[PDB]
Amino acid sequence: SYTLPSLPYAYDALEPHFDKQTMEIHHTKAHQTYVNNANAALESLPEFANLPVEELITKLDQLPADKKTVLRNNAGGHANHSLFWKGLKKGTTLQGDLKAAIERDFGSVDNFKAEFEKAAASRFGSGWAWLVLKGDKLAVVSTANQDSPLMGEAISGASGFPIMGLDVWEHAYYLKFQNRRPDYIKEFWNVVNWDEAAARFAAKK
Amino acid sequence: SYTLPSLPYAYDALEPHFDKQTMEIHHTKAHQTYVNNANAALESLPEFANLPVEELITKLDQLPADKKTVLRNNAGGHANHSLFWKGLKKGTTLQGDLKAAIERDFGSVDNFKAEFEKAAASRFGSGWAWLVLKGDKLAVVSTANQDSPLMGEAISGASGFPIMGLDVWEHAYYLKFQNRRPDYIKEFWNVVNWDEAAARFAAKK
Ligand SMILES: [Mn+2]
Ligand SMILES: [Mn+2]
Repeated sequence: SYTLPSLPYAYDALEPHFDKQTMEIHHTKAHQTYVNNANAALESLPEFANLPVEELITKLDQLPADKKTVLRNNAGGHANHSLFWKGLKKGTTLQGDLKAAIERDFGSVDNFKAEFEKAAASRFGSGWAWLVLKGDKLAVVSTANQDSPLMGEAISGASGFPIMGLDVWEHAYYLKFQNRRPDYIKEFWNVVNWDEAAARFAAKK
Repeated sequence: SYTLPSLPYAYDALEPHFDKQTMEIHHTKAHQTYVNNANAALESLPEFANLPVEELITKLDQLPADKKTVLRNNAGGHANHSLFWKGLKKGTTLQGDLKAAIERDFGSVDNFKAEFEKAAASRFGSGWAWLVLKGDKLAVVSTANQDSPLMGEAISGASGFPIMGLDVWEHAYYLKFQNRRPDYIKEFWNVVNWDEAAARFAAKK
């Protein structure tokens, strides 16, 4: 069974960018629900229940028809939020190989940011914006609801290894930013954990 | 060009069921944006910019490929919310032909409510839950994002004439109910305008 991971920081560790109230509800209520639903759906599937969540979502097409959607949504929700919590932290600085790779594939850090912000703002409805590694090149993509690039293009309409991502579901920014998603996206740059991003870039797996 | 319709009541007229703050933001910010974006896209389509919004969304396939999506989302958003505001009011009572039709197609008012709540709660991500009239029969369906049954099955995955609907985007209930969509759905029964629903049922068009 999957366990709801604890946050690696206080619920107000991201202030004044991301509000403490949202962090708490988002983690203990929203993420918790995805974990519960995912575990309930895996109760009778011992074969898949043992796999890590990141791997399970790469094998959705191998699940019984009546289990595919529930797990896509909830196991997806669990995987995405787990990555999200670890991808946040104040005080980091983009540098090293990751920075070089970004300037290489986007021309500059500013171009990249503009491209990322555009993808995040243009995702209509619920979804996520991602910086993925497709082989040797970095790219910005977005997915709907709780889909992940790890699920493959046939399912999510996107592919690649997630380096970092931004949750654009309204529950992630409505309490503080209301309808102003652009303001939320701007604040994100202040809390994106570049150290974690660099680590994932180095691992590539 | 479309214009934000004025609400048929004060922003606090639905208290203590739907909060005043959300009503105000939902109307003056969210709905306003759909209206603004739909007008921006229609500036270049004189032959469509004159059609009533409910009619425009039935002709999405006749639009230029690069306009279909933007109008589907924004004209859809405008049509759905316009219907939503008129479908809310305290103090009404389900009765007459509509009530008979519901008991006829659902067995009872309670079965109908249970079915509606299930559709509204099971819509993953952003969307709407609807009570539609199709083939002389009433049915409960749901759509994603700002899609409407009026758009047709090929586009929205649903069809029929909307009698009443419930907005299940998180911006419609997060401030007061947070993650508890079920509680929000329950409060809805206290503010659904049965008079308007009956009127639409009688019109059938
Ligand atoms: Mn989330
Ligand atoms: Mn809405």
